[PDB]
Amino acid sequence: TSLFTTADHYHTPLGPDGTPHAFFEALRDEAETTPIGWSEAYGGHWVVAGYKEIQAVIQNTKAFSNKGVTFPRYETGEFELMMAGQDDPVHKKYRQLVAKPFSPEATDLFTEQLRQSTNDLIDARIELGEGDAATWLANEIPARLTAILLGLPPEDGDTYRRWVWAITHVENPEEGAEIFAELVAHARTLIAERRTNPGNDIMSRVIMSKIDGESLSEDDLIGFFTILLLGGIDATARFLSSVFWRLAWDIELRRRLIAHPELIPNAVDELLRFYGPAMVGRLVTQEVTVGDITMKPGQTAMLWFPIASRDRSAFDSPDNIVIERTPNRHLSLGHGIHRCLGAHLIRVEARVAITEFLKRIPEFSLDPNKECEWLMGQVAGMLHVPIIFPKGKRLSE
Ligand code: HEM
Repeated sequence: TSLFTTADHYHTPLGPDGTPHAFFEALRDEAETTPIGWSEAYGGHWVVAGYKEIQAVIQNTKAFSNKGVTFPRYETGEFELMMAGQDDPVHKKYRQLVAKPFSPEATDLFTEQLRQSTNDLIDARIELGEGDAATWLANEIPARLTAILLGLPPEDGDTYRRWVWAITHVENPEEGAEIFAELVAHARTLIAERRTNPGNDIMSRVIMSKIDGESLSEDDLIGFFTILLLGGIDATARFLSSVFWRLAWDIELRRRLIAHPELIPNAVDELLRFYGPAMVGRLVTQEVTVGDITMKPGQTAMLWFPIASRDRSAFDSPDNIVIERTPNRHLSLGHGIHRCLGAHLIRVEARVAITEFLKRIPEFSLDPNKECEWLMGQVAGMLHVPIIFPKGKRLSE
């Protein structure tokens, strides 16, 4: 039988370590024979697993549209996902609006603020000898930075996370769509505020932008607010969560990063290749053949980046975290026109989070009396990472 037949990104079998990795490795093995397979989940769709097959699809925008970027579609009411859910020429026009603020140069001005914030966060529990690395640190670092970027209150991470939960999971329609509406209500308030009292944040910038000389509609602005809050907060928190979990038990990886801080940027890349949370969809717009498979219009193809990132044709020793790996052309941040807008930013956030955490708490391990939990979906990673460590001292407060 085939692992593709029941492949489902929201229901990936977990191995004894609590991750979907044993399954990903088995699927990677089958993909060497069958790089694309049909899954009966979600009414029938294609699962693209080979690295070259994903390349092939992602590069063919004529036949594979981003109208199917999320599948099943994320709950955003009547709003489309800004940039992510569009094809050119529309997609390019909107992305040029936010390209500067997201340029490495524009985000790098937050680097030291990130370091300080990460250290202030660690201070909150270093004296306690225990904490859930995901909720205490991984969820907070990107949520607080994203907040500041969008001109939102850094302290309300919990309300933002609830909106994301609704958008990506919450199985009850009414629920998910009603909570997404709460995000919309808040966006509208924020937009009206910035309209009169502009700031230096990204929302203020797009609010004052124009396409074809005309100002953006409130719907377009809510669209930007949404995709940026989701991007900045979801995958980033699940990726950092998975990295803290890995460093909690992998004493070998951990000691090397402490001994060779200079290898951290490279390691972050390798860790992005191994724990990349994302899987993305494409809507088929015309008959197209990729490998042995011919897809039909209206069908959906899911790009299983985690499998391709383990393709022996593209990576030597794919199942090992080789921190000195270079070049590392993983597909965790996409490729082509939809590349992740937040690529440099997640790299800096991880670099900073890892560096300061290991500097502050070099010794720690998973809590033997509390459970870890892995969230599945289009953005997958550890949701809870209870750890313990010797009690330490705050830097401030
Ligand atoms: C671990 C962190 C992250 C991962 C693994 C990730 C992954 C991705 C992937 C796979 C794409 C391309 C989707 C496609 O091919 O259609 C993408 C798109 C996008 N990401 Fe990220 N992302 C992450 C963090 C971020 C951050 C920090 C932001 C917040 C600004 C962000 C903003 C976006 C945007 C706006 C797009 C749409 C790009 C376009 O369609 O042109 N991402 N991301």
